[PDB]
Amino acid sequence: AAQTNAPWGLARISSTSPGTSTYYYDESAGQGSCVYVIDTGIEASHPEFEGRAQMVKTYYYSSRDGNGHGTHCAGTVGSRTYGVAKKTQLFGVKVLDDNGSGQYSTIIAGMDFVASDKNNRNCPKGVVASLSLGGGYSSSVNSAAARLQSSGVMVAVAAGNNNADARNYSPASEPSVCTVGASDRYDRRSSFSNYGSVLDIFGPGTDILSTWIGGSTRSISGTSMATPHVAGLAAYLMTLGKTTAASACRYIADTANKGDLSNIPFGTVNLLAYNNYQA
Ligand SMILES: [Ca+2]
Ligand SMILES: [O]
Ligand SMILES: [O]
Ligand SMILES: [O]
Ligand SMILES: [O]
Ligand SMILES: [O]
Ligand SMILES: [Te]
Repeated sequence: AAQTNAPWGLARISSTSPGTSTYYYDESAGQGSCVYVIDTGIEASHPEFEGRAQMVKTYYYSSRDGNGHGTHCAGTVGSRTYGVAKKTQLFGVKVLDDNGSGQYSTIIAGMDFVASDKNNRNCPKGVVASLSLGGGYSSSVNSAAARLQSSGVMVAVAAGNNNADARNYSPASEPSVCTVGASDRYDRRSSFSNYGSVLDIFGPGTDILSTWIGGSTRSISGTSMATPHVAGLAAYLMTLGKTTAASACRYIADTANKGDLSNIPFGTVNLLAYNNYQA
């Protein structure tokens, strides 16, 4: 399948070169997979989600996304226009309030919620969780992310936007999950992207167009935007039967575009997420 005039990041993940504008992907499109977006919520009524999104949990007075961030990330996973995996099922877990903030205890509860809740969902092709959030190093946050991964969920987490080593942030620093840095449309490391040995992969993160609340769209930047590209890619590859939740991060690294990014510090992987789709 070909989507013309796609957002640059979608075009990038199906290309061996920067500078193109068509997204190419297998029409299976993540059907039969599930992606949990653990964030500020998802505006499931957005026409871009086509009835494939729903809220499954909140820790606050509403399950509504009163911020937009979670809706944007969900859109990059699985919206019809802005998404990588255009037929996946999207499940929202609101661990962040409408200001984008959340206690680590709530975030941990949300991760253990997903590990159990997947047993209440139909995801025959597999389960992914996208965590576009983080704070300072916490062994308990890392352990929760490790449990979620161990339970059979492909966990993708943001590296963080500190232009620093991700070793000092959580859940970025948990080795067993898929830690995602950000790149721009010219194949530069995004100015704000964290780096370091713990990164597994980069995805598009600067100037990413996606869904927003009030049935709208906008472009924003972050490792938060790179993460759902990788989560969606995992769901897509799992639907194709090419990899599994336990092995998808490694598979994505194996099959990445290699050595093509600039301003990657010595000791950080130079790997850009790539679907290797050939018509
Ligand atoms: Ca890892
Ligand atoms: O974030
Ligand atoms: O962020
Ligand atoms: O972000
Ligand atoms: O973010
Ligand atoms: O982030
Ligand atoms: Te972020």
